Amino acid sequence: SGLVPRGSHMNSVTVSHAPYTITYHNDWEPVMSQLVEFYNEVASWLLRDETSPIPDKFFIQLKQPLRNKRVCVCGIDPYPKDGTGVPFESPNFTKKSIKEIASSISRLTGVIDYKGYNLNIIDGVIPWNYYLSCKLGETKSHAIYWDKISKLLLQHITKHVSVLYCLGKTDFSNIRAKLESPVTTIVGYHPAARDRQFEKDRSFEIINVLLELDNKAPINWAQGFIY
Amino acid sequence: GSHMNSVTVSHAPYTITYHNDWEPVMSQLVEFYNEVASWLLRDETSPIPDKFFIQLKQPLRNKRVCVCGIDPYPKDGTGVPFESPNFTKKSIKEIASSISRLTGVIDYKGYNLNIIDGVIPWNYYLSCKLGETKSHAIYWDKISKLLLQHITKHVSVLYCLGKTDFSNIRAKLESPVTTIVGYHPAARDRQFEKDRSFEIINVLLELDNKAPINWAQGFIY
Repeated sequence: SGLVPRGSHMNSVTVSHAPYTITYHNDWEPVMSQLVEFYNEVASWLLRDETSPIPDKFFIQLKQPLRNKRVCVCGIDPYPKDGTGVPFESPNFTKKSIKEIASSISRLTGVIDYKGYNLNIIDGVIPWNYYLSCKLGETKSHAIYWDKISKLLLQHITKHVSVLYCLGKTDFSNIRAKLESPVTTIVGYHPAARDRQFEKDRSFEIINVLLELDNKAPINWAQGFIY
Repeated sequence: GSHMNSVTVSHAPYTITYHNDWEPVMSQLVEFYNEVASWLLRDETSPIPDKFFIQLKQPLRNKRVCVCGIDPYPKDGTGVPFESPNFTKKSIKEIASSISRLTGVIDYKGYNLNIIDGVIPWNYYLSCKLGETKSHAIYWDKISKLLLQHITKHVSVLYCLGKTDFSNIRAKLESPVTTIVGYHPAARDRQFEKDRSFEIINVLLELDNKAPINWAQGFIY
């Protein structure tokens, strides 16, 4: 209020294929020249098929600052269909993962009435997709293309966040992301997994415990609720 | 989709590669260019014919501001509007100075409007006879209207540099769009209006609920 936005923290790079221009918050600058090289190597293979999300939305999460992030909530790749470029986001609130996440937070907070939930509007949380695209309707089908980019980006995230929360024990097998320093990590169940309500609920609960051990402020998960 | 297409024309450069966002005007452009090309290629041009249309390789879907000068540099035009690889041309140095004064960037070696997210720099006429500004208005006439009309369907703000340069252009758009006609970058003693004309583009974008331009993305260090 009073200051006119001028995007002073937003940089951009050119790449050889769609989306041709990647814009990104300054906090990502240390990895972008490597990302450009990797993406130019592989973009041809990626763009052959219809993807979730569309190529113009591959990189929009890089607009998010990292210096104000203390939790990363990470799934393996986008929704097989209707990915928006924002991890876990479902505008019409139909995808099973974000509905299950909302139910968990509802049980943890006591919030009963809501119409949606979005991990991307929570102070201190960056929601993340390890792989930034999938072939339309086929989960993890673009693992081989994103491989080195995914390691690069996750490694950069874990230099900023205090807690990394991975969703899907099977999904995150063998990713080999070489982190530079060990970071507090929880590998929990997939949000759409069956019969593990208690452990899904409790996985979110422990994150704030872990943050306080690190002398970091808790997450207010209720900020994600859409009314 | 988002990819490159191609069309053939009867004269040099014989083939025009373009981003698919331009597809709706390409058959009309071919017809128009074949009509005029012979008269056009008689003279040495800026840029060379192989670079007439390379700016059509830009997407429009990710563009919200068009910065538009009337035609290419009298000499050394690259096909990228305003671009000067050795940073010698007056207009881009003046633009760079404005942006330097707006943003506070002190040290830089160059500036390019073509590397800024959301900006498509543009030349109304895509060529001039070598050494003579506006020499090819007659040839580009209908094409220039066709392309600018198409650009303003995508961008939210159109910024034309040169009040006299753009007098009687008559390019008449299908639907009005937010436009600003400022002074030529090399104009004398109008630093405050030149600096301010860039500043208010972000104000206008905010009104349209569009993301601001970071003009500092143009600097080359």
